[PDB]
Amino acid sequence: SWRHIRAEGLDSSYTVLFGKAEADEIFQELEKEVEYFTGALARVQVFGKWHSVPRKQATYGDAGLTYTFSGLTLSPKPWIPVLERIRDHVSGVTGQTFNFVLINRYKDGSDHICEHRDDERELAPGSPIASVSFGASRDFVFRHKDSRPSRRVAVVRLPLAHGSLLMMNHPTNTHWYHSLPVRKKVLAPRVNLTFRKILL
DNA sequence: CTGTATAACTGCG
DNA sequence: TCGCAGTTATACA
Repeated sequence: SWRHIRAEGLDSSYTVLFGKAEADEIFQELEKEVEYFTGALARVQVFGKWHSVPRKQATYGDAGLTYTFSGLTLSPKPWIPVLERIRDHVSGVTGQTFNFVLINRYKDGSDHICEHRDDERELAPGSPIASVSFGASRDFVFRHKDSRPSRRVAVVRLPLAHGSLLMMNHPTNTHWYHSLPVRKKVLAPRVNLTFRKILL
């Protein structure tokens, strides 16, 4: 059972992959195993200013690949068992293959990500992005680029739950921005995995 | 009267 | 507490 998220230029799908017990166990393993970037590899350039990201970021994937956004180039660490497990299961459910994962960890509600598109050149054309979430439920927001205005297109708000999958299909990242806004009342951490296909 | 894009912040309301 | 506007210790097209 998928919840289909559809608006003008919006093709996305939402389902729960794992029940609480399995998702807790996976979350616990991710906390133990995932190594996040620090220092120089945790700073981005936006509107002429360099900033430390208000979260932690990690990349894992096939060797030779890189991911660049906002003046920050992230190189992938080799795959680890917990990530291959999540990847293989997602690939089974969707029929899609992934060679890269960007991991975002929001320690609480003050950690967030500003709105953006996954529009980078090293992303394979038309390829989906698989967004898997563990830990605290957080509100995810889809916003149309012509509404931020020429178009009065309504915003799409959606909670991403523990053990859930959000499939972001083409042309979502062409027309729609997304963000995880600050939620002050959230005190627990959240780990999000966006599986991607990267051009060699 | 008129270039677009901008993964973050501040300065508001 | 939340959300919007503007923005540029800029970079193109």
